[PDB]
Amino acid sequence: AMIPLFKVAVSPTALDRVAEVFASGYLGQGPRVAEFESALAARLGNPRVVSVHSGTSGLCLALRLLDAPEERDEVLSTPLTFEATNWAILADGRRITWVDVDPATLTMDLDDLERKISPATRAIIVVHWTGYPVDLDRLAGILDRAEREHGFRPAVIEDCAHAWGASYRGVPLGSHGNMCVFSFQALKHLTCGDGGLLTLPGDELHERAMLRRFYGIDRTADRLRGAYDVAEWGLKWHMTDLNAAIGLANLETVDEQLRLHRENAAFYDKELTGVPGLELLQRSPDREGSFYVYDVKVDDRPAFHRKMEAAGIMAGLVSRRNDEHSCVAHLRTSLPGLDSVYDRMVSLPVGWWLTEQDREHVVATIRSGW
Amino acid sequence: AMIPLFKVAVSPTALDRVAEVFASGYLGQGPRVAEFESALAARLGNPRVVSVHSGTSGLCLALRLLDAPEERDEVLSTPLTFEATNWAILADGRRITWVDVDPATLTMDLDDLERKISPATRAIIVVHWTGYPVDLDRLAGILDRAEREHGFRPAVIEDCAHAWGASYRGVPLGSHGNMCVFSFQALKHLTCGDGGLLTLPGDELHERAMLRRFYGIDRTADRLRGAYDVAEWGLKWHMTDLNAAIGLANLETVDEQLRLHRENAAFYDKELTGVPGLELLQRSPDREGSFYVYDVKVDDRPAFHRKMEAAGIMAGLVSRRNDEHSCVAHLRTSLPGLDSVYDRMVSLPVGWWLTEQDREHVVATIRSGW
Repeated sequence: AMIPLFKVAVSPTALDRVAEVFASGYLGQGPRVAEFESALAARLGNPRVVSVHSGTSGLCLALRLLDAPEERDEVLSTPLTFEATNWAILADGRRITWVDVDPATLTMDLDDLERKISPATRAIIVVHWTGYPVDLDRLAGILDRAEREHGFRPAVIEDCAHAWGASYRGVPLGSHGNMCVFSFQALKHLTCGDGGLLTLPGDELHERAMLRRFYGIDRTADRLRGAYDVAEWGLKWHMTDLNAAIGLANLETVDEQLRLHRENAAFYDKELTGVPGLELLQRSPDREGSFYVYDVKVDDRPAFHRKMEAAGIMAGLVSRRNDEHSCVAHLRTSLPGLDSVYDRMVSLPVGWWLTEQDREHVVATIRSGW
Repeated sequence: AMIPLFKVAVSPTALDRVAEVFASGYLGQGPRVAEFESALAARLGNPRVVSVHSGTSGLCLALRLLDAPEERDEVLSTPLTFEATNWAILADGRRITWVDVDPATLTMDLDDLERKISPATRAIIVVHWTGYPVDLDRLAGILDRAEREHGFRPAVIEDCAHAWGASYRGVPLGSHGNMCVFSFQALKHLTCGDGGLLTLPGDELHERAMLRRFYGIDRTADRLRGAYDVAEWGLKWHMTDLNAAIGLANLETVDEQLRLHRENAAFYDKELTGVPGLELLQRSPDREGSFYVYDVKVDDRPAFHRKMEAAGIMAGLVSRRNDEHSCVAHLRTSLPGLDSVYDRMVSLPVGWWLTEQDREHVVATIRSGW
């Protein structure tokens, strides 16, 4: 019985909701999308939420919403993320400038970020990697100083794909003044099969997002009579009712599943300290992460991997560090923080599908040495 | 109740197929996608088919696959199409050069096309508008001459969104040597809810398409150990099993529905002759269209619209001509062919949902004058 690192959480009520969509004969973007958006807005405490096709499409739309001259061609991003984060930048026609990783958190090194903001910086994408939030107040201070130095304030987009339900300093992600993109892909906490959510900090961005997620076409307009105008183009970035229905079905139990992710993480916190050759990540008590996976850093990782495999525990990387891909060989730079942890890091199963017996087995296996 | 211009065709067997996907617990791109691709390949007679998220994503992927220098920044396209065709060009970072419309067919004016091919021409997107195929052999000859003149041969991408099941000179669309993009959006002939198909004329393009439709990530690789390399980036352009299951269910009856589209069109051809103020489009016998809608051209169209509305018949435009949108005001050009028909054209319901009584009602209403 292999314990997986990721698992789909699809409610046995999803079929009932999909049946409703098929029976209605309306499969497009309609009342279920509206219902799902309303439900998400209430949970988030941000009314400005825009459902989208995927987290990836949400990131593409967020970048498209930026108003800055083309000469501002740089987007700052870390390579320790899923490729979507960074390929969205390339698809937006911009150049990636890599920011290092803080070895203590495995999220963006904000000292390195501050050093790399330049007059060419149009945006910064920050990833709440594996569900652990970035220090958003510190980030805001960095931007305050950058604005005072350069005369403009680079936009921040928060990639929240791993961080449904997370909060920082008593405020849910989505409400810290930056655009945020959540993912409802099959393996994420809340799934629509595929889907995402772009949240906006203000009305102008909200209104532009609603338009540009469907070609810039106002869907309330009389399209049969050509009585609409596309002010700004967009693509097919919206969510439809088929996927909103699945999301609605999965909302019922996502909180309990999050609670289990967090309970399991707390168990590992307690039981994996004092293991020679294993280092835990120290998480700050001023925020609440979502633990998409549970990261540790180990000595002799090849032996650790063999140990996990033999014990039927799936353990490893979420992705290859993106700066190593040959498609971006021309963008390589020195990232010593990431270098110092990349051969040590390993993600462990921590999700709702872990029985007490499962999580005990993970801990017992690790404690028997490798 | 009103006779609609478009209607969703979703089989009562779709729920059974979706239940299968949910029961498998695998919602990603997997065995149903493979099954659907195999079925489509057999129908098309082209083994090189790549399922994608939507027709729009198929067009975006096709444009990314092009090999041409940045100074070839021009894509030739007509504005008489759905906005996706042209917004894909803008999202690709290119410049649209509008091509006029042949008033006799409402598809691209190929004389105007040949005049507008230039040293900057990167590609040509041709749209089989409302289901009627473009003269692809003539197009190939134009490109032969362009290649002689410039040394490069601009690529053609065929937008087949309206033309599932269409053929030209005895050969199914998808097999004329150009990349083709089909749409399986809800209102299209064959629907997956959302989905599309990119077909390729050669193996190299096929292999690149299969990689780039999912971030450039080889899905057979060991991602847990970071044992993969992205040679060329992509986005989340693929189709997943939820939508492939719906497409599989809808394959059963799409042929009969197509037969009805064609039968209804033939009925209109026969019964709408000699109507004062109404001009039919003359279609060539060397090809077989799919009649997404049935186009005519009328005098005093505002009165014609009021007549249709009062009779409970939905009639009008599929889209506003795209060159009128303010987002492309800088690209306006004189298109006298399109100008000569744009205030006259009207699309009529012609699909499988038309009863004999419905189509007789359409004909009787039109023949009674306006």
